[PDB]
Amino acid sequence: SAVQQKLAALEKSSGGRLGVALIDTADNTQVLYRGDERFPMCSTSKVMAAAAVLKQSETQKQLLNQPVEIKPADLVNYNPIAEKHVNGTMTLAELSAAALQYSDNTAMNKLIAQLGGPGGVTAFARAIGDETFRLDRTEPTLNTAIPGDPRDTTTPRAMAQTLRQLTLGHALGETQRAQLVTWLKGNTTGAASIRAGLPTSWTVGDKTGSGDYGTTNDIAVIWPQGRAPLVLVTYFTQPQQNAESRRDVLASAARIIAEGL
Repeated sequence: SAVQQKLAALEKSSGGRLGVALIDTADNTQVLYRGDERFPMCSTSKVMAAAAVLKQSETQKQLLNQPVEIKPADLVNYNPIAEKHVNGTMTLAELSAAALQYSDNTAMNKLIAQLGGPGGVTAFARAIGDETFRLDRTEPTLNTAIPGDPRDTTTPRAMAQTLRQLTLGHALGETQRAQLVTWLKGNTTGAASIRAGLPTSWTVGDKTGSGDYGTTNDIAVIWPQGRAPLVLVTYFTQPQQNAESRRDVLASAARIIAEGL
């Protein structure tokens, strides 16, 4: 299609490797570009950790209010919110919000610990039918994004389907789904990514990710005004370990997708 030709041209112009998956929930149609290739998730993996904790809270009704200590040894490389609470506590809800809306890496590690390690996050993916997602490491080493390395990867197709189930479907309970949607809509790190390629009137909930090899990712649910929602995953990675981030590629991919709907 025109769209796949324009995404391939965008990719060629960028020098990197682009993966896109769009689900249009109007007709359940999908648009895929490198949809079954693995890409490093980087911080887009935080959505799965937060959702796994939300799933636990369906049985442990008070779990999100559980206070969790933030100690100096817990701090890693990027902790904008946790740093504000060192030698204090944050609740699991606050940690989930921080991981999602500020991409706080300490917060992610606390979520992973709550789930019993990376294997607990992966298990949740398997439990909701995602056989592709794999979380192998904690922060910050899950962002190494080494070409070919299957650790901490997923495919665009799988992540789009999982994000749909978590936000628009019923993989989570009603209150949990609504909480996740509220958290995603409040993301603070996404302005230059998918959102920048979309009409300003559309409501977007997203999670960005970035890592080495100039890896620049964003996963979003999109609510156009008067029109069924869309799920859009855009993953991008580059051949040079020290490449700079290319959020513009994600914006451009979103724009190409939006031309057509």
